[PDB]
Amino acid sequence: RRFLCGVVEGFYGRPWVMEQRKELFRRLQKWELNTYLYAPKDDYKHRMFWREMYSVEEAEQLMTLISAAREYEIEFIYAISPGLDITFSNPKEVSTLKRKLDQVSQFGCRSFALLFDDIDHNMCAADKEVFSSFAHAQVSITNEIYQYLGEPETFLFCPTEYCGTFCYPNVSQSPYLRTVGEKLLPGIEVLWTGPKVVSKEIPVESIEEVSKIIKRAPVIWDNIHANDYDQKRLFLGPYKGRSTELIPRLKGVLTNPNCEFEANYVAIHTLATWYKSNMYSPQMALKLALTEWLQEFGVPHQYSSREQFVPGPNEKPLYTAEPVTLEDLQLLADLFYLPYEHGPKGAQMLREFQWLRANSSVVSVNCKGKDSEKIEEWRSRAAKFEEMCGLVMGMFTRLSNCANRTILYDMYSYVWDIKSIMSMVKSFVQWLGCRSHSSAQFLIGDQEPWAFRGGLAGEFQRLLPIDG
Repeated sequence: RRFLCGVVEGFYGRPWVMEQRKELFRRLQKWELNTYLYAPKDDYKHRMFWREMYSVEEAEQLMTLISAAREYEIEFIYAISPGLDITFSNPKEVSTLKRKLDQVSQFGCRSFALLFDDIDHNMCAADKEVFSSFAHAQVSITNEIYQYLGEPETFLFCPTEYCGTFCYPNVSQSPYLRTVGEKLLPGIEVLWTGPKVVSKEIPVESIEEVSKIIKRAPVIWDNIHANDYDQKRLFLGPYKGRSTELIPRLKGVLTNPNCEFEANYVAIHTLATWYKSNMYSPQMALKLALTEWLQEFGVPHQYSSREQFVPGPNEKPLYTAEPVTLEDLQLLADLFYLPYEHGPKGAQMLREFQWLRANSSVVSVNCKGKDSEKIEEWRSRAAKFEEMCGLVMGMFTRLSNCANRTILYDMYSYVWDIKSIMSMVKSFVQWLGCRSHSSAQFLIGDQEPWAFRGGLAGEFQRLLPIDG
């Protein structure tokens, strides 16, 4: 039995380059994965201008990538998304699609996919006179393409209603999915993403409900680590929340990685472990992933003596950089954990800070003669919070000195922002702790840099509704 496991390059943003993709292939082979799907959202010749043909230089790029994929025995799937403006009743459109796919095949590509995600539900007047339904036209054109291509072993189709939230009135009773299942040829595999676009968890019953319609096992398009619906968020947590009992009931798992190329080591490693387990413990998987990931940070750059000055007792020490530790990586993971939850350490820090803020007025000003136990407890908790903030700042400082700065420079902004905000919060906590003998306003320097926050974004965020 064959099974699909791999990655889908289908995020919005600056697309990855050839070197990154080759390194990705090497990692995929190391981790015993087998599938790469190429459907970048911002490739003009993929979605927006699919009708155009590739040039000689683009042809060389594609041929090099496909040959590299063949070297590492990783299946390469090329996708097309003509749903933006294709007319189904015009033979010229079908011929153009056939010619495009033939140009792709000429390079040596083997597997092809057609996507109709994120388009409208309407058709032109011409198609109304031919097809009874939108699904009818989609299925007819997909079947024609599949027959033309020679019935390859692998072929992927994404229904417009790729999630339950987009099915009306429900998954079981949707006429679109019923028509698809009735009229789609048996040789095509169907993509699905779960109850929601970003599914927090996937119960088996929903997958069975989908199977009862599509008459085949689906292929999971998991956006558990996608970050193109709010690009301020980075996700480094392990693959979590999907039950392994789905493995016999699925044709394959394909993961959407983070837009930043070097931030997807942990997610892909955890996915590989998750699949390999049952041909599972999210905490153990994360621990193993970080243990393996630490090896690629190497050592911090150090002065190389490979006649050198050596200081004495009265001379300033030479600058030295500490190595990056496992604890730093764990803390970094907890700071950027999951789309629907934080890590244990980040959540605990947030709760502790909220508690400290809540009871600041208990002992802040002129608290002599009050309960000493409250004063000591508040001071101790504040000190522990200070230690946590110092740990975060030290993590950033140590990561800054890594010799292999490629890892950091692809995620520099997020870590720098989180360490800056931790520093600001530490200053705020100190000012709260000094109220009884200092009446000065909370200030960093002589002013309030936090008032500006993130400019317009932050000022608009400040006005959004909250639970409290």
